[PDB]
Amino acid sequence: PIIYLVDHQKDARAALSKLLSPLDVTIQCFASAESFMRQQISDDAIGMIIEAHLEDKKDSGIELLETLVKRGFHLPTIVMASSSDIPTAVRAMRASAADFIEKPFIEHVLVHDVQQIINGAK
Amino acid sequence: PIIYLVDHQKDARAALSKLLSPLDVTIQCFASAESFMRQQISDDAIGMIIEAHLEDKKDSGIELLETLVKRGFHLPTIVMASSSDIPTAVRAMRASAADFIEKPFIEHVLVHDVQQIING
Amino acid sequence: PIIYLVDHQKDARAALSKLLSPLDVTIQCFASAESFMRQQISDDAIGMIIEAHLEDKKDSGIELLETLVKRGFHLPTIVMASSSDIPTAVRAMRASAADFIEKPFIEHVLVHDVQQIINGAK
Repeated sequence: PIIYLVDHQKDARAALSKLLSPLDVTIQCFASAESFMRQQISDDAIGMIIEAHLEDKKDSGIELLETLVKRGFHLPTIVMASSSDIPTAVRAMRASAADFIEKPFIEHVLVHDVQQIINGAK
Repeated sequence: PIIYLVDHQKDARAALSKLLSPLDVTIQCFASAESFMRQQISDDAIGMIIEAHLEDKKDSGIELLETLVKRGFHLPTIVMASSSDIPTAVRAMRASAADFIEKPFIEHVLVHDVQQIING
Repeated sequence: PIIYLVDHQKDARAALSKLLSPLDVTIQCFASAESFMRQQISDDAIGMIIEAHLEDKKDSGIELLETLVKRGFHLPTIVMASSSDIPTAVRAMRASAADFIEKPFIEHVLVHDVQQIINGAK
């Protein structure tokens, strides 16, 4: 079981990976939408975590989600942002995000959201 | 033509530079206000883009603009900020900024302001 | 006199120590709560400066303060945080923080806070 994390913040990829390692899943990370788009989506992928504003480009992470959904890829996605206004949250939900989490986040919220994806997958 | 970019975030400098590359302009970066004050403003320079809170010191980017204005240097300046309250935006405008852009930013908004400086 | 600084951001630690160095106090830094909890609190320590969201984990720095308070340790503490809400600020004040400073911060605000700790310690 693989969950792709797309976030341009090095510390975030590090911190998030550590927090979720003791969960039954592999966290494969990407520093940008461009980098992730070169990735052959694995059949073992069950979910995704995406920073809403990749590289400080407002809503670029959500656009990535919208693009993937448009291309038929339907993986439960958790959208996260350390900066967010109401329209961004709404756009995220309309883009089918399973949840939108503001950062700094509460670890149990994230852990719970991921476990749910893990369980719903099996 | 040159546009000075003063932002303490390395990755940010790179991204903004890359984004503005296709435009008829060269971006010269500086990681801090002091680093910039060690600079004799060139005659080929037509504008600036400054992070409002350099090194987490609130409004320091705007104070740089304010001081530059007092020093006679007048270049259309785009002030950008991720963290921002109303007083900061108002200060930037009072400091003569051509625009105040919140980050995360909308790509074409920055591109448009820069092009407007180029055309000017 | 020593003032402990706990902040996961390498750049912040350097910038804050530089800014405060001129004052009559020595700043000793820590990259994490875990690392600080290993430190034997010196008798010369007169205060602390703690990032509220250590390693992106919401309120983890405030949690640290709460733990110190429960251990009978009472050193005037300045909690600092970027991107925070009311509850976080309220939680830090309840944890007995001497002050709560939003970042980006106004330089003299932090300096005056520290100067105050120095004067009240002698």
